[PDB]
Amino acid sequence: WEIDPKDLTFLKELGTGQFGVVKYGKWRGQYDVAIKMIKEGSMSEDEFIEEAKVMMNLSHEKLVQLYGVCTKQIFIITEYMANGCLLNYLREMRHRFQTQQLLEMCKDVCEAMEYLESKQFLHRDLAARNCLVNDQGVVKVSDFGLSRYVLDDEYTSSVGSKFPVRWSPPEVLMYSKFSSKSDIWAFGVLMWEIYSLGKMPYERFTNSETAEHIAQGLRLYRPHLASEKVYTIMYSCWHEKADERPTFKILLSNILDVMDEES
Ligand SMILES: O=C(Nc1cccc([C@@H]2CN(c3ncnc4[nH]ccc34)CCN2CCO)c1)Nc1c(F)cccc1N1CCCC1
Repeated sequence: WEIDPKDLTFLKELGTGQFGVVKYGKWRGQYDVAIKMIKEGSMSEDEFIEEAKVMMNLSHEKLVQLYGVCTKQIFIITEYMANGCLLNYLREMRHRFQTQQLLEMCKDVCEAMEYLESKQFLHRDLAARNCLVNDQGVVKVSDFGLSRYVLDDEYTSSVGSKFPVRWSPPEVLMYSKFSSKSDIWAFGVLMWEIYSLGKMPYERFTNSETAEHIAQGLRLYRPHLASEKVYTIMYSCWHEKADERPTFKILLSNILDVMDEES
């Protein structure tokens, strides 16, 4: 798990956020890595460190690979994803995506989430902004579980000003009821983000208005590029009743069937 920071060569900035700075680098002169440099005071680092052991055993081809941690200082060393943030990827209209490509990004994500669900592991913050894209156009799930160590309460509480209201089911917004089925809800919103080419969910609403809308039964409506069958899959994620929402196993079966049918 422990990486010697001396084996790292820093090369380029990839991205900055509230919790850290990610740089493109090499490990022992040769191997491409992303180095996540945690900002001092953003993170419950000693809690994270014990968690990093269960995370070092999470391994799936659609899950951004954790390589290790540098904890004698603090850095997280992960798989480098050359096409970067999925949300930015979706907004680049130059890709001129076929709907078959969009459905494949949904499947990549669903495969990752099916694996996490198999391990009773919650993402807790599934959204396009937390997916990455590799050099072969493969989507992988990133930053799964890490919100649990974020010290800023504007990010972590449901009433917080940086909480992911637009990816949260009513039982989360009302009661803080987090479950496999809040990830299923989030996944539905993600499929919407993909098929909308990276529009903000509830584009015309505030987070306050989104929460009021969701509570009354308002839903995201069908993106132009989504077929009726694709829309049926994303909408199935948004049942008012958590126990009426599919598993990730059932969602992956649904996506595969539409891939075969071509909806
Ligand atoms: O701060 C992060 N991650 C982070 C920070 C900065 C940048 C990036 C990615 C980095 N980018 C990458 N480009 C290419 N290969 C890559 N591999 C890994 C990241 C990456 C290029 C795109 N960037 C997006 C910005 O444009 C991510 N995680 C995090 C944490 F350390 C501590 C606590 C919580 C969190 N989670 C909680 C929920 C969300 C964050």
